[PDB]
Amino acid sequence: ASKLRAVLEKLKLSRDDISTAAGMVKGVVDHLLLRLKCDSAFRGVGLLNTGSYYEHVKISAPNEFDVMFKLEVPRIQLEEYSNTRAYYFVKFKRENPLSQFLEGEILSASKMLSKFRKIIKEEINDDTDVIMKRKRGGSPAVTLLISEKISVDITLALESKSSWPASTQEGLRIQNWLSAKVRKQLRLKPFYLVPKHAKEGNGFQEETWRLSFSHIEKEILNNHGKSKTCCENKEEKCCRKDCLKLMKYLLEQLKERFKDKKHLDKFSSYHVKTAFFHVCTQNPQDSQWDRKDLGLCFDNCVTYFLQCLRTEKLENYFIPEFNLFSSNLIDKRSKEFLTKQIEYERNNEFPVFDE
Ligand SMILES: Nc1ncnc2c1ncn2[C@@H]1O[C@H](COP(=O)(O)OP(=O)(O)OP(=O)(O)O)[C@@H](O)[C@H]1O
Ligand SMILES: Cc1oncc1/C(O)=C(\C#N)C(=O)Nc1ccc(S(=O)(=O)c2ccc(Cl)cc2)cc1
Ligand SMILES: [Mg+2]
Ligand SMILES: [Mg+2]
Ligand SMILES: [Zn+2]
Repeated sequence: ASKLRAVLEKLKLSRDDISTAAGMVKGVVDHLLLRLKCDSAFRGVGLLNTGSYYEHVKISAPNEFDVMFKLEVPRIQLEEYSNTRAYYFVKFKRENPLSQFLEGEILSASKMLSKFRKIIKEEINDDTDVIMKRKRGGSPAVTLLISEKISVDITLALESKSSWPASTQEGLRIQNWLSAKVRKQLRLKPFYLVPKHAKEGNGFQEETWRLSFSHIEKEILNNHGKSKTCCENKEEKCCRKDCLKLMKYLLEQLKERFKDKKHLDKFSSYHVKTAFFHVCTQNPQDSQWDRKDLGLCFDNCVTYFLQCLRTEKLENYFIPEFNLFSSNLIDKRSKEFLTKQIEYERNNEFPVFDE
């Protein structure tokens, strides 16, 4: 109620910073797209705006933007890596502009990402000050910082207008919330592959790509009610986005405060985003997200997240057999540690949110 509302007030974005940040991002992104379009291998590149800024659930400051530099790849053939469900080798069906990145029959993610990064790096010294952050192992992101303030994650994304892979067949369980009609329309849209490599023991399988549905996530968050007029008038202001923002802030704050021994380094905002989509599936009616019930609605979000930690299971919303909380990705000790901290917070009405 009052405490949660006070937090949300604190997390609001300034209309001014949104405006200035937008222009800075546009300038940088427009430059890089222009350069990339010169290269024969990136001719068809195009922009897709994704993540929390464009979903209107960015908190505190508009200082982190996410964009896909998408590139259509006709006639694409996938081989699932190691029954991982989310990671794939990319092949082609019988002049391919991507010829140069092939290793045997296979398009190398690492080869193609490296050139992508190169060109952008090579272009970053040309009206604003932009610096490129260190490459994170196995990440799809090329991360820039503008004016020592605004981070922009750029991922290359292959775009396939084929039907989604078989691994997604039982995902996107929105039928009871957003409708069967909408699920069908959504699954007619493209899917993306980004050069995030599957973990291989201590390293990465460096030719693998991973599915991305960032475009669908954005569409859902910006058209998120059972009612088509959800959040379009003062009588239908649900608390869905408020609950996602609080879950994000809860995790951010816990990560900050536990930074001395880095217990929570393996947890990310996408974990709480995923958990939140599952709670939307469980609670499909707008009446289950009434502004008057902010407290209860947030609790529903927290207790589902707690269940996910304790069962060490958090299914990718689109790929059910991809477990974001597997031992492969996050060790048991870390999940047990966050479980305890979230329980403490829940049991004491979130002291971490006190001013
Ligand atoms: N592990 C992942 N699997 C699939 N998609 C992911 C994953 N991590 C991030 N993404 C996609 O990348 C987008 C941007 O990621 P990012 O970490 O910037 O989070 P965000 O949703 O923008 O939230 P915020 O940036 O406020 O923490 C996500 O919204 C999601 O669509
Ligand atoms: C841009 C961008 O624009 N649209 C989407 C998108 C994007 O960032 C992704 C997509 N799709 C995407 O998958 N990101 C992504 C980035 C990093 C990593 S990690 O494994 O390095 C990592 C694990 C845990 C932690 Cl705590 C921190 C890092 C995994 C995925
Ligand atoms: Mg982001
Ligand atoms: Mg990001
Ligand atoms: Zn709403």
